[PDB]
Amino acid sequence: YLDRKLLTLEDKELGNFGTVKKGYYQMKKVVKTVAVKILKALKDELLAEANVMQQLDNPYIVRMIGICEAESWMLVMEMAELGPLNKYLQQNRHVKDKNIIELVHQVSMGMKYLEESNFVHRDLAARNVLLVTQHYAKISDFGLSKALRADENYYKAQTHGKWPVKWYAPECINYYKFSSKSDVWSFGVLMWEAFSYGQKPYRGMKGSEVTAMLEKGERMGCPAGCPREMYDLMNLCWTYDVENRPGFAAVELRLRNYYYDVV
Ligand SMILES: Cc1ccc(Nc2nc(N[C@@H]3CCOC[C@@H]3N)ncc2C(N)=O)cc1
Repeated sequence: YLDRKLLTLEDKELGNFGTVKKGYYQMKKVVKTVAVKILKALKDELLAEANVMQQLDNPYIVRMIGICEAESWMLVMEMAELGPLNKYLQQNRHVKDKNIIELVHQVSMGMKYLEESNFVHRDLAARNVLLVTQHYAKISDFGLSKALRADENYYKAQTHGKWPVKWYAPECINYYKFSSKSDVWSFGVLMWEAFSYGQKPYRGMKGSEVTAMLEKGERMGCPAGCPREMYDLMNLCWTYDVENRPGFAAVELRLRNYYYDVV
């Protein structure tokens, strides 16, 4: 646990869990710049999110510093100063396609780690990818994440809150089953987002209309300027049948070979 007197918070909001604030945390002889999730049943969720983060250790996943019991419960994390990927790309339209390939490949490496560790993320979107630099992305926001049982390859949802339906695979919507393959679908949407410079997917559509469109075999179009091979990978990620859709090992390898082949 973290001592509250060693933590200082700026009061400007960076971002229903509550708010995210920037702060500084004195660690031995220095200060560390931190991002802090502040709580506005809900106590258990933050401590659950912290318990998932504590278990993960990978260069493409945000590192948690610790939790802080003070005026409210707080999850203290290493600050990713460039912020959410979607917003960055909205404000930086000059970013080159090789640079976007590099960043989504990094997300796929982090997700391959998550899949090996038998964790489902359940909220994989461009808003939950954080940029440490313009060439270094990290996955964050493990508020819906679950550690799968040793003998199971999906989490069965009981709790039916407000879901990020536009990022969810058909099996999550129709049967409430969330697997790593379900995260691969989300990853496809994240890729569409990245090459669309942070535009919202399925613009102006209700979740129910998105579900109808997908059942017809329809999918989002190729974003302007997107390499063909990356649009193709998006379509593979959006394979309707779970057994036919690739896992993250296959997805990361495809991105890795394509990225390394760029001249
Ligand atoms: C503008 C800005 C800069 C840094 C961050 N940092 C983080 N944000 C989150 N969560 C956010 C919740 C609101 O929606 C956007 C984000 N998903 N989580 C972790 C960090 C971090 N460790 O830096 C947010 C906004």
